[PDB]
Amino acid sequence: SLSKVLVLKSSILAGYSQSNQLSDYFVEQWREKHSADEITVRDLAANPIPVLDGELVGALRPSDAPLTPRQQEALALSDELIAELKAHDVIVIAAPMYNFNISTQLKNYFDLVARAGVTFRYTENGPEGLVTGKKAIVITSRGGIHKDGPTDLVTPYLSTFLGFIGITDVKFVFAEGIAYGPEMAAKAQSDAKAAIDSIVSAE
Amino acid sequence: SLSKVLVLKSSILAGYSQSNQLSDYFVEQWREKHSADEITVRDLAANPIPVLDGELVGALRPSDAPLTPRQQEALALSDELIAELKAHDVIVIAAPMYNFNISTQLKNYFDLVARAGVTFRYTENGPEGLVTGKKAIVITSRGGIHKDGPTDLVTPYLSTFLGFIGITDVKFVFAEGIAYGPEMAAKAQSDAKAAIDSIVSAE
Repeated sequence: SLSKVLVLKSSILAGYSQSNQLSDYFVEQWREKHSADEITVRDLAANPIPVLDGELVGALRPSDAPLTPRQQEALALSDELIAELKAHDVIVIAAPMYNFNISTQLKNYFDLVARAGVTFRYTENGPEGLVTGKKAIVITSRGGIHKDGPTDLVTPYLSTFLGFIGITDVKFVFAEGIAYGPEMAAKAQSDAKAAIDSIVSAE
Repeated sequence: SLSKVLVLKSSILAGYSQSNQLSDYFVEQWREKHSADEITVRDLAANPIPVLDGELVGALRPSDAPLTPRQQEALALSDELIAELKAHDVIVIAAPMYNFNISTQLKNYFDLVARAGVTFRYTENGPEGLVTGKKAIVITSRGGIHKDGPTDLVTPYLSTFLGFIGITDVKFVFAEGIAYGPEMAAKAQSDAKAAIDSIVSAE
């Protein structure tokens, strides 16, 4: 029952990142319960994905016409990212909330992963995700408290995007109130870790 | 009763942009009803705002320590953007939806505009927006149909962010179903223009 785990980091705070610390904790725990499982880590901040502009979007378009140097690189990077995703069973996504949105580092990743005929396709029954049979875990950190409130659009958003490409089995792990100080940050760390333990012990 | 109008473009489709076409229509109409009003246009795609990373975020932090060359530029750009925003009465925001989110070109803009002590401040009564007395209009284009549905997080998101910095008076103009073909795109153009007319004729 061994499997492959993919971990995506999108925080811009590096070593001070609350979500990266929780991600490391996740890896450590999974490694302990499953010493045979393969674990791949991609830090979207340390290894930044380019912004999707008017030129790169052309690489995502299935065409016959020649591609510019940037488009060729964007296409190669896109294929690499998608192949990586499809090659893993458990997808861990560290998604901090910045200005009520996900980090741009993660957004750039999504913009290169979503492409017709590869991660989703059109059918007479509507869109259909091609990245299937996956189990995702989102570790979303916030400075304030938004959980189950109208100011939390990151959660429903992540759920909508992941579902669109096929990833419908998504578990959320929250770490809020970080901005209130080290006391609250520690509490959030603890609560989030317990949530990770139950997930790691459940499978 | 003359005023200044700011128009922000964030589409990556350039001349093929549905939202930029509606924005131009808006400008043309406002110019007709108010020939004395000043109109400023900033294309966030043609003149791209940098991504907020671990280094630039330091420029948004009110500190005494020396700033790196990038931080100094980011800070100068941030001040310019904020001063521009505060200098106008009517803010028109072209916000296309890409992969269920706003365009990264617009996101980068927001990440440099939101900063404590400038566009918002902390008080014993909670956060408070500093960009006040403004009237905003959002022209959001979509390939599919999400209006009033659970797949539209861009609207509540834009409303949350703009409100956070003080802009609470926001009117929305939708243009959906673009992806269904030129027939629907034209219908959306027409419907959105009527909505713009009522706004321009109302004030």
